[PDB]
Amino acid sequence: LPNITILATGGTIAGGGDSATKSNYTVGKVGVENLVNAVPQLKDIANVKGEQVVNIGSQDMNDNVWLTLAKKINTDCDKTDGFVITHGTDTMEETAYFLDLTVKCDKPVVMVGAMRPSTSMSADGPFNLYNAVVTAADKASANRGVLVVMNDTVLDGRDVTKTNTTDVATFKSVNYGPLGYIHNGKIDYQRTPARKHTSDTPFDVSKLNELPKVGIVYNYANASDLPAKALVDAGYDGIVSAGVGNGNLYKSVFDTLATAAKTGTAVVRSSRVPTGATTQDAEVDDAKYGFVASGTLNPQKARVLLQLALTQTKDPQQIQQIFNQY
Amino acid sequence: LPNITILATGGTIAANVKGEQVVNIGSQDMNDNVWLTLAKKINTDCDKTDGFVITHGTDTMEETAYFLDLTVKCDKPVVMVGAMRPSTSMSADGPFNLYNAVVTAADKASANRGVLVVMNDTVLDGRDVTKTNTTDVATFKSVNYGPLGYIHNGKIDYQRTPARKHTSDTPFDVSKLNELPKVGIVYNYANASDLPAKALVDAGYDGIVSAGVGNGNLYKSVFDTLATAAKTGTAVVRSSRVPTGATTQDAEVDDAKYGFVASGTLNPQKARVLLQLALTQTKDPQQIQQIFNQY
Amino acid sequence: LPNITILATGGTVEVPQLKDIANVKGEQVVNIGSQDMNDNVWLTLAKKINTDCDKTDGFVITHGTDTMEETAYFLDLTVKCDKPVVMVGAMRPSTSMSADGPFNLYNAVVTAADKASANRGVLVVMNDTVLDGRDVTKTNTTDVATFKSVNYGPLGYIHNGKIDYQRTPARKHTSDTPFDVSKLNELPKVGIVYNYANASDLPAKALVDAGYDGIVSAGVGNGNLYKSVFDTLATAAKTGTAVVRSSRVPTGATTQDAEVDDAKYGFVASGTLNPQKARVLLQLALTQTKDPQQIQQIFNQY
Amino acid sequence: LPNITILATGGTIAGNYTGKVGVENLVNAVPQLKDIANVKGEQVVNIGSQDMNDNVWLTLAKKINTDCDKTDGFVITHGTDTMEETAYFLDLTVKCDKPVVMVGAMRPSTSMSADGPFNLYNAVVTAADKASANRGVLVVMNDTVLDGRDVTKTNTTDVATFKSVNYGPLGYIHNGKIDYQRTPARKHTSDTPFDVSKLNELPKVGIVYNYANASDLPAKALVDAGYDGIVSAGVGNGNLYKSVFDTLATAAKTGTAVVRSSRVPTGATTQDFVASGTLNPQKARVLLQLALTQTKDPQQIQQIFNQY
Ligand SMILES: N[C@@H](CC(=O)O)C(=O)O
Ligand SMILES: N[C@@H](CC(=O)O)C(=O)O
Ligand SMILES: N[C@@H](CC(=O)O)C(=O)O
Ligand SMILES: N[C@@H](CC(=O)O)C(=O)O
Repeated sequence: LPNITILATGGTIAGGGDSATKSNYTVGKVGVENLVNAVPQLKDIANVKGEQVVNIGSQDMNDNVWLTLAKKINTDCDKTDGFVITHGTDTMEETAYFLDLTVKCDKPVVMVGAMRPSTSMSADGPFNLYNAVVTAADKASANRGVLVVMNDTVLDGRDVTKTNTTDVATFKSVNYGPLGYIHNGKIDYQRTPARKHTSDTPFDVSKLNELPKVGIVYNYANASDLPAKALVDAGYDGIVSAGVGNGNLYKSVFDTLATAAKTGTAVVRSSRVPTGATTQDAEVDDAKYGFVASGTLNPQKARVLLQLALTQTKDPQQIQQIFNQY
Repeated sequence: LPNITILATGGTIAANVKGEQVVNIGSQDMNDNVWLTLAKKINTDCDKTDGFVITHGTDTMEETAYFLDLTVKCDKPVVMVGAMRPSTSMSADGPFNLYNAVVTAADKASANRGVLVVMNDTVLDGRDVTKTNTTDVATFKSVNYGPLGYIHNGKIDYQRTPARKHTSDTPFDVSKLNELPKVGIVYNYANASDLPAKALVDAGYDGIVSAGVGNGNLYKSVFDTLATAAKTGTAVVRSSRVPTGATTQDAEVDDAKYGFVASGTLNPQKARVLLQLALTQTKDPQQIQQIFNQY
Repeated sequence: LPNITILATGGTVEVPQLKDIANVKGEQVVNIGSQDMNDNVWLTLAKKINTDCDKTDGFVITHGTDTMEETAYFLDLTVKCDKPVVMVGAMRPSTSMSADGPFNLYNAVVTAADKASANRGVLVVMNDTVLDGRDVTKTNTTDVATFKSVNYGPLGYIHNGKIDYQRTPARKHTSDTPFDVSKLNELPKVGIVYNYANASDLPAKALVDAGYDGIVSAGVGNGNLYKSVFDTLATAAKTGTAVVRSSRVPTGATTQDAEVDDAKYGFVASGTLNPQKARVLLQLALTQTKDPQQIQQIFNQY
Repeated sequence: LPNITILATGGTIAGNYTGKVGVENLVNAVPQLKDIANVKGEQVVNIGSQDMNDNVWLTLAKKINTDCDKTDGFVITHGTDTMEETAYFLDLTVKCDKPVVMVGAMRPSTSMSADGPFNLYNAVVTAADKASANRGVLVVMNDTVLDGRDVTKTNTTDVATFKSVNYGPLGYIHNGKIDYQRTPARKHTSDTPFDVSKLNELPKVGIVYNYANASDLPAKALVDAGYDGIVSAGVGNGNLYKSVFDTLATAAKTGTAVVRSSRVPTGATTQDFVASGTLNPQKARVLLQLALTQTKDPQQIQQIFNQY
């Protein structure tokens, strides 16, 4: 059997309530050891060994935890045969994509969480973790980048997103679909991501204790320019617009961001719309203003890529060029 | 034949049918004054026609549709439509959508269902319909409860109607209003700044909607700031950037301690519409929370 | 607490938390896997619910998942009880890791005990969602979230034991239907034939040779038929056999006024009813009429 | 400009309404095609794809394999009803790795907002994109490139009906440009063991449906015809009504190859009789038919269903 290291960070998989019944619960309490215990079967498939990195609800996830995860994995890659990262569901699409862009290990790295608390009746965490270890222990999972395993499905870290607020089936790769499905502990992979991931990115976070400041602004009718101005007034390195439709902006937000782009702030057009690309060649002429189109990357994921891109280059043409490749 | 009025407002998209251009703006520039003008326009001319089709941009159609769904006091069908392909394109989708929207607006069965959106052969309710894809002609979906009806060969097979209140069942009248209360929206994500929330609070907004993570959750910075703002009188509604499902009560956030309002299935931009309207009546979060339980 | 009866039939009789929301009574009606469901269990279930309706406040039926969407629609059309009737099952074994059965059964009782669930027809409760008996269908082969109402959506979502209902089925059900199974020991014989390239007409013709009352076609696209199958079903309709055009395609209506001249042959267009669901309405249709027009009206109204 | 050959079989793209417009009428109605490809057009048949059959399939395989060297890519206009079957058949039998794109239309050409013209335009864009080669046989519909194996018709009327419901599309078309981000892993085209080049027949494979109370007469009818194979459209995870299973067990015992598939639109029929995997019944038929051209062993047929 392979050695699988479980790096715990918290989440509802690590949450507990007051009842098998009430929905009231608190995230990120139970330790990694109690999680492993709940799934004795793992020892049929892998020698697991858990490490508690943090124990938070991932609505409080941040750069420090990310850099800690990437470095730990990069450092211990030849000490283990693969990784499972227990994580909360809310920002798991952010961390999966961050690790997808920064981990230089091509051993399987697999994230997992739970939408029902461990104390819940019919809790989903035990079986999810079991299938995460299955995925991590499977040689065929290697070299497909960072993975998210939820609801019997292997999803790539770039395109996986949280689709529903409460459904156990919430995670879906809404643009290009999953990579493979898990049935009775076996995966039939029929796909792999074509965009560059893990060991093929230029991003090196070994010597990095902080990432460039990137904020997100939302677009809607009558939208105030005050959030955009605040991120400018503070001098963020980059700003991601959660636009309307195909990455469009409300007029006052556009004005603030068009000025900021001239004065060096990286500006990325993404979209609040849950699927489909923010393309070039539509209603916004990006080259004219020095904006970047985020492609299929939703706003929280475009932020991850823009942050990493700002450690390599200011140049809008180069940043766009990164968004066309990662 | 019935009389149907087409009120044009903009968009890629550009019975006895009568046509009128009220405004012409890309819907990404939609704003309070157009909404006020548009609701006033429809309430004034309701008696003069049998139904309205409103041609509109797709980017914020789900926002206008819900605003009208809450402010129109006319029970006659009001049917919004747009188009994802330019009208000069091969296989332009606008012509058939407008046709189907007039059919919907003329059908006696469409009445009393509130403001509707007709796209890609489907009749969708103003409350649940949202834009799910940035470019697909099939983008508009009612992602939580599904469509009201399907249209084939000019006939409608209606099998659903909204239980939440709309149109003439709402108390919201904007007839003598020239402004709406200021409501902004802030995004949550890992390591998020509270600067957006701080700026709107410092500007003394009437309300802030939180595009939360998962089941309406907030980054600790943003959540400290909004809890502080909620106690200082700023209305705060927890919504979710997650495209489907409700922000509920009784999950991780104890709303009653903080004075927060759970948005339910209303996404952030739709939650903003209802908050705005609720702030013309009450400002107590507990009275606002029932508002969000009925509309 | 409401009095709630649990009728077991099998699936994947005597979950402690059930006692906090209803006084639960059980009896084992039958004991089959639902891939083997049949007319006799449907008649039994319907007569059972109609006789005991006044002895209880509502019903929960445990059922296998494979044909739950068929029994739900049949009960939807034959149960004359307006009180809540809720079907539930599980996609993972009860001994499974993260078994879904316990929380599904809990939420079903929550639904059967909610007075707001009455007058909405027969209901399917799976994966925190309340689904109408007509539109609900199994969409994935293994997913716990398999059951969806794929044309018109759910009636409500269940959270923290509370149901926020926002919809109710417009089509007729329960006490608004003419179908009465109380007098019948058997149902008209209706079979289903599949369409695909180079499709054989042997399966349809075998049904005609056995003298079936009706035949449902799972057609291609908008109810279309391979040439030999349509020759075969044209011949059946000529001899008086009812023919309903449905579709193998998983969502959308089989419409009239399309590629097939239904009134010429006497065919019926199934609307959004998928093949196995159209068989239900046609069997019940045939207890009331054999006229193709009357049957089209029924597929339009229920 | 690339040389693109269009092979017309009919369908609503060429067809309440009645395949009757010619290939050259479809090509001539999209003059924009002249600015992306030199279009060459041939009429294989002109039928509704509800009437698609083995003969047309054998002819299309043979035409593409024979003329592969003479053009740069192929677009096959086709009815939408069985386009998902023809595409998988070609996916498994054409030995040409140049782009092969199938396309149809859900609205008649005279309909307003008719989807045909832009679909065809996008089909030719895709067939001219050299990046489309080595991806297998493709279906291009509603701005989306879909692998021939997973694509299926999901709605009876929707212009957006075609979807790769288990693993998703290969690419999206925006302003005449494809961003490919996936390719199929299961083997296809020149990587398959099947040669139909000298066949005028295919083995006989039928499909029987499962439901409550289900009659065994359709399966028996196919056992009585001596079919080479039967695909079961089972309930849930490939399960069978009792009486149908009894007859298929009889068929299997006497040499008929039996594949379990599912009437359920998404997800695999698992092992744990041949298990169909994510292949729906009409796709299972295609592969089973081809498998019976080289073996009758159930066990060797399963290996085939695990590779293609
Ligand atoms: N706090 C949320 C989100 C998270 O932990 O990521 C949960 O319970 O899952
Ligand atoms: N983006 C423009 C045009 C369109 O998408 O319809 C608008 O919303 O008005
Ligand atoms: N075995 C599955 C399917 C069935 O029994 O029909 C269940 O019990 O739910
Ligand atoms: N009956 C037609 C339907 C279509 O083309 O849309 C066909 O498949 O040929």
